Amino acid sequence: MADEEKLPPGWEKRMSRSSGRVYYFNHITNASQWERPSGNSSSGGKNGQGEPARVRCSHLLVKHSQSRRPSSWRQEKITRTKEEALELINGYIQKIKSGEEDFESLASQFSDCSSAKARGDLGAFSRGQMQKPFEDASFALRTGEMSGPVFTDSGIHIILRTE
Repeated sequence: MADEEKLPPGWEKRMSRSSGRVYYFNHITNASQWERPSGNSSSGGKNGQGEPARVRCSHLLVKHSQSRRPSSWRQEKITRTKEEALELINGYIQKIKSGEEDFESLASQFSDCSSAKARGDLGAFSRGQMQKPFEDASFALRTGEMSGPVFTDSGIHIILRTE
């Protein structure tokens, strides 16, 4: 996930190494699209959307004592706790959104969840994915703002958002 495709279920992105309008592929209707996965809003592209009912609202997950198991991907040990949990995030919180750090490295060298080795926990949805209190993040900024510590039924995540 968040490594191969970058769209909802049914439509896949190929990019195609050649200009001339971007096309799409389907399956549920054996029909080839040639416009955009429209249905709820104008996601993807770049910007311009009054009713953003679907975005790449991500949420990094830094393993810690406030998780299912305080185990480091490399260190193999995480004695630290909330004392370095919310802090560890603040260390990057003011750098990634500073156009001086693409959203991926931290996930491919820290994240524990899927984002760990999937360049992204989930990515984008159509309306809802999980934790209701989690969705209350993306729709509260202007892209590339990072929601920061949202505080949910897990510990401490970060909604970077890339759409």
